[PDB]
Amino acid sequence: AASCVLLHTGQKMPLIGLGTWKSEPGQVKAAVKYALSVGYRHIDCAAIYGNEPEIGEALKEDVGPGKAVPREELFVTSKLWNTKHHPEDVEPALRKTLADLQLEYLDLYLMHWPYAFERGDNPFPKNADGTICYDSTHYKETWKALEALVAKGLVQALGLSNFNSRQIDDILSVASVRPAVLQVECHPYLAQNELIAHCQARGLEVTAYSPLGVLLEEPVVLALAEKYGRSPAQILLRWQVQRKVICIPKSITPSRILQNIKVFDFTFSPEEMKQLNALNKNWRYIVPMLTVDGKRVPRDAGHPLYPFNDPY
Repeated sequence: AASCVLLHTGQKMPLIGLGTWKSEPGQVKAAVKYALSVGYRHIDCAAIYGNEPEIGEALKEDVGPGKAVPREELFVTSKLWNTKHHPEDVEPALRKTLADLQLEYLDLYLMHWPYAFERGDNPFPKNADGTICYDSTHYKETWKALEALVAKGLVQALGLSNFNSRQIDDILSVASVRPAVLQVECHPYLAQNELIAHCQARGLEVTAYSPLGVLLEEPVVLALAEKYGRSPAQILLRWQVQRKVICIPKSITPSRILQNIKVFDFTFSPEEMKQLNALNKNWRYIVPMLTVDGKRVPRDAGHPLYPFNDPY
């Protein structure tokens, strides 16, 4: 169904992929198989979603040897969690993911966040006040460890997730392996225009998460929906897709799963792209918060390697 982009690896990555972000372990498999049937060849995963094994079983039923879809035809992404930033922990964390997903290698491996959580197995090390027990590993450090992975042949490409421009450059100045993708929150309210351009200048492809960012209730998006016989969500995805931005919409409902991939047989005119382009408000929803005295406060703003303090 989807068309792809070409990564600096030489790898083709479809523009649409299934997000497993909040997929229940129980509902997930059914989702994987359906999407597989419908034309999907890209699945975005994460050890923190805590559903890899379920995903691994679904895959086990359709990919490979005498199966429906051949491994070589699927693009699988995963991510290193915060508590696994120690150079010594990188490899085993990946191997754990590979076991769970039951794969011999990953296509894209991202570093989930630039900053780390206290070294260990509990994914959310907290103090009794609900505050996070951080760690000081520098991402350049974890980065070098990730490189050993591509060399060993456990992953084909490395990526960054939630990294600012400065961050990207920092890693680049030390890298042997250039990061292929940059995964961030992107939608019409958070267009990420400076960052996409930066990524462009640097040789990174951009993958948008939370593409439907009420964004769905915008007259402009409702007009296009009516104009193209499409849903408000397909419009949002078309904008990104057309913009050459890879989207990973997460869903566990067949009807939406189908719709989500069907954004290639139509195109917006320039006045329309402008229309959508006019919605920007530097509006991020995906920010770790904390409730103190009945007020939501940014949760990791004090961390040295925190990404959202810089303008982009």
